[PDB]
Amino acid sequence: AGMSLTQVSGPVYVVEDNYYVQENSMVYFGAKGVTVVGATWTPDTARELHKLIKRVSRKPVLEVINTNYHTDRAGGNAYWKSIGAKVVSTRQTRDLMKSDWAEIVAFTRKGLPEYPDLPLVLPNVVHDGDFTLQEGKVRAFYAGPAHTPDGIFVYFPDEQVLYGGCILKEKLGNLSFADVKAYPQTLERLKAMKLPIKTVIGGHDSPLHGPELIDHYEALIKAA
Ligand SMILES: C[C@@H](O)[C@@H](C(=O)O)[C@@H]1NC(C([O-])O)=C(SC2Cn3cnc[n+]3C2)[C@@H]1C
Ligand SMILES: [Zn+2]
Repeated sequence: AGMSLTQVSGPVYVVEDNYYVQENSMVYFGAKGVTVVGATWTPDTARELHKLIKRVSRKPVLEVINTNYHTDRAGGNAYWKSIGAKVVSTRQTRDLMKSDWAEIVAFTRKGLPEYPDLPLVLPNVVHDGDFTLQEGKVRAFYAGPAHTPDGIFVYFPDEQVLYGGCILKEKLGNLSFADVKAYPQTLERLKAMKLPIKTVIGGHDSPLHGPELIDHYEALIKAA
């Protein structure tokens, strides 16, 4: 289908969003409500994800995290705000979105002319540091610049699942916004945290991998 939502471990689900360039995002089904990690490409793809969420749980969608300021992680924001969900990001992501949204939309449309000219929709919950949701079961952190200056990781300690949004994936992908020399330093900072990881979900290409996706991508970026 256009979008799928599949259980990875317990309350942790992976979204495969096949619109435009395939992007993978996360959903966490909590006791009081649902957290979406990555807003998906557009308001219409966000509505498609909501439809799948509502076949799994009746609990409200409480918040959606923009793991960077780009279209594939924040494009759905209009829809999520419209249904009362908070849109959550770091201060750095929010500030880059304000100044650079028009630029990323135009860049996205160069490769994907069919992609809509979406108006700016900013996060309404903004964090100055690392942060958690779902009583500490969803943990968002910054470990330096990589694919964009602002990209964050989201870790799910109970399930030992790491999501890196656009940072981790199978193919080199698009480096036009990246800090190529810092990229492996950020991945090494991440590895030095020694997080128990069983599963890494890539933000593009096939989602399900083990911890070695980090090493895979590190080696690719060091050759770029
Ligand atoms: C700058 C781009 O990077 C960004 C965009 O232009 O919106 C968005 N995120 C990527 C990325 O590398 O994470 C790309 S996805 C990347 C590019 N190619 C094309 N098809 C698959 N791959 C993965 C996507 C359009
Ligand atoms: Zn991306």
